[PDB]
Amino acid sequence: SDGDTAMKAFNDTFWDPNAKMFWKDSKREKHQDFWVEAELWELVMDAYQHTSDPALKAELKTQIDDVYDGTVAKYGQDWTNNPFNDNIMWWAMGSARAYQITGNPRYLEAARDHFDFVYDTQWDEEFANGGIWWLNSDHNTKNACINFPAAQAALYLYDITKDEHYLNAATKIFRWGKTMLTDGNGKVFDRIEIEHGAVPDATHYNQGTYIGSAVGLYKATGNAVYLDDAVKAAKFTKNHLVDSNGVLNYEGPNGDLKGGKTILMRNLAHLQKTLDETGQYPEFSAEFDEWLAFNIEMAWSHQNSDHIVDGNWATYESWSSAAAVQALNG
Ligand SMILES: *[C@H]1[C@@H](O)[C@@H](O)[C@H](O)[C@@H](CO[C@H]2C[C@H](CO[C@H]3O[C@H](CO)[C@@H](O)[C@H](O)[C@@H]3O)[C@@H](O)[C@H](O)[C@@H]2O)[C@@H]1O
Repeated sequence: SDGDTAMKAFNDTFWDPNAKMFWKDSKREKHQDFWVEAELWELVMDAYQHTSDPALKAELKTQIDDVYDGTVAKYGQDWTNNPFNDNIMWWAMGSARAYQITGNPRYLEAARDHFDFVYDTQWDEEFANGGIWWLNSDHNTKNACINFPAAQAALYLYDITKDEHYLNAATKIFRWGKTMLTDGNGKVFDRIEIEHGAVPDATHYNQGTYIGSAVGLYKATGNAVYLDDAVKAAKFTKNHLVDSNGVLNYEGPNGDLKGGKTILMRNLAHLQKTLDETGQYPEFSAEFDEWLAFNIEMAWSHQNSDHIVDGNWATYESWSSAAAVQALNG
């Protein structure tokens, strides 16, 4: 399977079985940044779910536990001292996913405790009638990269616990974010700052977590408006965050944005599966599938002799390189 070759290659190149972390790059000098490591954790979980190679599956399943243990060995179990609410929420979401796959109670405790800290203490209605602050150290801006991943984490917690509190939280966060952090037509704004107001800079990862939270709200509530919201955001992405040949942008040099295609592809796959299951937006579904297959082909054609694909699809770094592996594990 294409997703097999890609994930095995990625592990061969970047996985450090000693530290139980990914290397940040092929110089193997530094391990990956904390939040990105949650995104590679999710990549291992997607490859686990995608593969039908029984041997590779059982190995990726041990690696789910290892990625957690390697990060907890370095940083500890309690991430609530991290000043970036997004750092905390990426790991809360990953932990919720690890609970769904493994049923290990440690992952539910990590997901729930870290989600509850952020939502309970960092949701605010004094500025802009709602939304979660970017930081817990300073309160100046409310950002797409915390609010939509928080809605996603709440949806996973809802699916796990069936505690309606988490569906209420997902709904409250998503509705606020669609109002204050999008143009209402599927373009997701980076953030809203107290002084300057909205910053209407769109990126792959914020498109992605808005699409994912919208699809998850559709799945939890059956309300087709949420699927309309996801489709609008996928249409924005495919017509704007692409080059003139329709290949998804390379978002360097910012290190956080370089691998954002990973988070976008993961969430576009959720949308593709939901359209395929529901028969919603059939015209768009056919166009969307053609455009995704084109992007995946383009990434595949960009692999080196070790079957690694740098993020510039049209020294290798694990975040930039992850996007092709995620694309083949949809
Ligand atoms: C939370 C956590 O993962 C931190 O480790 C990480 O440093 C934070 C980075 O987030 C900030 C930067 C993100 C990228 O910003 C750049 O691109 C934006 C979109 O084009 C521009 O608006 C911005 O000026 C800059 O060029 C940004 O997406 C995020 O909202 C933060 O501002 C992380 O949040």
